[PDB]
Parts: sequence; structure tokens; C-alpha cells
Amino acid sequence: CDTVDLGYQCSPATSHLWGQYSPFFSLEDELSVSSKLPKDCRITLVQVLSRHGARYPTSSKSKKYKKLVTAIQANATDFKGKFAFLKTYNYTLGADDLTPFGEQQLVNSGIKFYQRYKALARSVVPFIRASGSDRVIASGEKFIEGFQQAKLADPGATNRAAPAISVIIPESETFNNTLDHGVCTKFEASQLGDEVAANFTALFAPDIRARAEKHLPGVTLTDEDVVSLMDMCSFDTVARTSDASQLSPFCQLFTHNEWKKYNYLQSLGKYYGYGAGNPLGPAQGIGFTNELIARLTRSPVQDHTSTNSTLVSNPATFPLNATMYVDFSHDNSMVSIFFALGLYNGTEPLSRTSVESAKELDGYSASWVVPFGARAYFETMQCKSEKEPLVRALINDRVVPLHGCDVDKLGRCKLNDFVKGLSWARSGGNWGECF
Ligand SMILES: *[C@@H]1O[C@H](CO)[C@@H](O)[C@H](O)[C@H]1NC(C)=O
Ligand SMILES: *[C@@H]1O[C@H](CO)[C@@H](O)[C@H](O)[C@H]1NC(C)=O
Ligand SMILES: *[C@@H]1O[C@H](CO)[C@@H](O)[C@H](O)[C@H]1NC(C)=O
Ligand SMILES: *[C@@H]1O[C@H](CO)[C@@H](O)[C@H](O)[C@H]1NC(C)=O
Repeated sequence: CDTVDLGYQCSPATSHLWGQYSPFFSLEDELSVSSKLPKDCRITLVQVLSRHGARYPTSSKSKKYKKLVTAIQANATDFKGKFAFLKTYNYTLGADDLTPFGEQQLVNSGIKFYQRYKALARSVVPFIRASGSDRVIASGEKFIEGFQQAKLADPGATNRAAPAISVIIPESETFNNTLDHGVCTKFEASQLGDEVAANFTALFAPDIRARAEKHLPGVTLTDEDVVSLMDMCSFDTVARTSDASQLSPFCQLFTHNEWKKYNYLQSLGKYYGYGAGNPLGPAQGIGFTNELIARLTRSPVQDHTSTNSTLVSNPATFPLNATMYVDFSHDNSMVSIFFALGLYNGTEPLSRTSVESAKELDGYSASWVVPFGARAYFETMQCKSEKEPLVRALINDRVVPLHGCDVDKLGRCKLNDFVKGLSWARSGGNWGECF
């Protein structure tokens, strides 16, 4: 079901509508030009920003889901129609960890990275950091597994030493971590994302609630339980077989049009929680943006937000000449980063009441941008057609045209021009409002 090149393509009319719970699927050519390396170009630097792979629910969510399934199985005097499987369903999910499928997604991502950047990877041991979350680190290890598998299979590889994860960035409310959020006091207190999501849930869940209660006499559900039962479609699918070869029976409880609404609920959550919808959303991504500028221009980090000054100004934990960088992070931080970089500056504020498709929103959705195993590639290339280095961003294989600079027909900008456009991040955005 899942491939190195294209990601997850089983039951795609459903599985591509799980927002951040969708397994990565390739968006090559979707509202985009070709992601191929252009004629007479040579990649000179690549930054990878990867999410962890498919996982179990977080321990608090897994507890909530188990409680819901237990309650339904206790209270229902019948399990009717499509809900009949709830009779005998055994909740077996764990918490937090990668599933076998999610491990394999990251092995595949490592292969894919080696394959796409072979000419550089042949001679490069990437410099790798991971935010300090078990599933994120494990994702890094699996990515490395795949990268080495591909490299050791390539007769043209010259520098074959395995990369280690050099930096495990601690996760806490006091540690400045560009790959996770936590230090921006006001933002961490923000409730806008949850409020927007509850509001939109109140619009669409009631009809579903009615139908489910009709099939589960004895059962009372909340709007939240409806969302819980929809979350279970993805979590169960990615856990129930090692290869996610079998769609969860939770999935066909809901119609296609309902999955569109769910996918949108997820997009709203991310947009209003971490993206431009939140007044302090993009500010959470300034830290990494400034790290990326530093890497693209081989220059010391200029940042006063969520970088750690001792991590960044020491060559051991922040080299400026590594040529390949790979960072492992979380959906929420990756959303803030992509917005801080201006990559979704063509996207207007999401309707809080009405579904808008990823294409209506110019390529933005949770499933297009931060699926399980999401990856972004930020390239620098040297082309016979141009004296200046050219920068290109690819998000889950979609060429995302840059903003803030004069972009060419291939969605690229000249390096200095791109950096010039990032004036908001370079000046620390509205970070001061954190306090
Ligand atoms: C920065 O990192 C160093 C080394 O890991 C640590 O001692 C210090 O507490 C960090 N400061 C912040 C605020 O992240
Ligand atoms: C939720 O909807 C109510 C009623 O229409 C509205 O007053 C409120 O502002 C909405 N919440 C958000 C955060 O959009
Ligand atoms: C941690 O971040 C805050 C910026 O929000 C800053 O005041 C402090 O200097 C930082 N400390 C380190 C070690 O970078
Ligand atoms: C994206 O839009 C915001 C709001 O207009 C602006 O402040 C920011 O500089 C833009 N970013 C880029 C890279 O153009």
C-alpha cells in the first residue's frame, strides 16, 4: 500500500482525508510543476524537515479512545449495520510510539532521500538532529536505516559512514527548542485553535451523532466522541497490520463527504492553532527559519526566539558547512515553520464555517502539509542558466512556490532574494508578544 516514491495509496479517497493522521502521500504535480531536478542544475545543499511516522495515539488520547470503545460496548443493546464490529472490537492500541507501519514509512523516507539526492548523498554524511520525543528520535533512526540501506546498495557511494543523530533537542517548557514549541508563554496559553475546532465540530458532528446513536441503542455520544470515532479510523488502520494493508472498520462508519469535513476540521486545528490563523502561530517557526537561513548562507544564526544560543553558536551542534541537514520534528512545529517561511502566503484565512479544499486554499491542508511521515526538502542548486544559487521548497513532493521573492517558472528564487524576503522571521516576528 505504501511506497518509497509515492507514499500511501490504498483507499486514497478516504486515507488522504485524515489531516495529520493521513500517512504521507505524494503531491508531486498537484497544483505544482515537476519536482524533478531541472536540466543543467546541481543540488548544492538540501535541508530535510521530517515529521515522525505513523504512531499510536498519545497516551491521553489512547486512554480517551479506550474509554469510549469500552463505554459503547457496555451500553449498546445492539450494534447495528456498519457498527456491528463494535460488538467484538478489542482496543489494543498503545501510546505514543511508532507503529511497525510508521517505522517503515521512515525507512522509506530515508531511501527516498538517498534516491532523490544521490549525486550529493554519495559523498555526504548528513548532519542530523531530532527533537527529544521517543517517536521523533525513533523516526530519525529509521530514516538513517533507510538512507544507509540505499547508500550501501549504491556502487557509486564513496563516503559510507552512517550518520548519527548528533543533537537530541530537549523538550520542555524551559528549553529553547526550534523543533518543538514550549517557551512562548502567551502562545502556549492560547485556546483559539481548540475553540475554532469545537465550533466547526458543532456544525458537522450532530448529524453523525444521530446516525451512530441510531445504530447503537443505549449509547449516548458527544460531538467529541464522534471525532474520536473518526480519529480511530486512521489510528486503527496504521496499527492493525504491519503494512497498513487493511482499512480499519471504523473508516466506513463515515461517508466521503464526512471525511472531507473531518479532514477540514484537522486543517482548521492546525491553521488556527499553529499557522497564520493563530496570532502567535508563525512565531513558533521563526527559530528554525533563522537556523535554515544560517545554513543556506553558511552564516552564524541570527535569532532571539526559540533557538538555544549555546546549541547554535557551537560548530559541533550547529555546523554551517554540512551540505545535507536532516531534522526530525512534530506536525505542529512544522506547520509554524512553513508559515514563518511564508510558504503558505497564498492561502487566505480558513472559513471557520465552510469546508474549503486544499486546492481552494492553494495547497494548504493538514494532510497535504503534515501527514504522518511528512517531509519537506529545502534545496539550494547551481544551474548553468543562473549565476546565483537558486532555492526550491518541496513539501511532500509538491513544489511550493516561494513567497517574498521573484519566483521563476519552476518555483525557485535566487538565494539572496529569498533570504531578503524572510524579513519577518529575521526580525523575530511578533515573538515579543510571547511575554
Ligand atoms: C541551552 O542549551 C544548553 C546545553 O544543552 C543548556 O544548558 C541550557 O539550559 C539551554 N538554555 C535554554 C533556555 O534552552
Ligand atoms: C464560535 O461560534 C460562536 C457563535 O457563532 C462565536 O461567537 C465565536 O466567536 C466562535 N468562536 C471562534 C473562536 O471562532
Ligand atoms: C531562550 O529563548 C529566549 C527567547 O525567547 C531568550 O530570552 C533566551 O536568551 C534564550 N536562551 C538561550 C540559551 O538561547
Ligand atoms: C507572509 O505574509 C505576512 C503577512 O502579510 C508577511 O508579514 C510576511 O513577511 C510574508 N512572508 C514572506 C516570506 O513573504
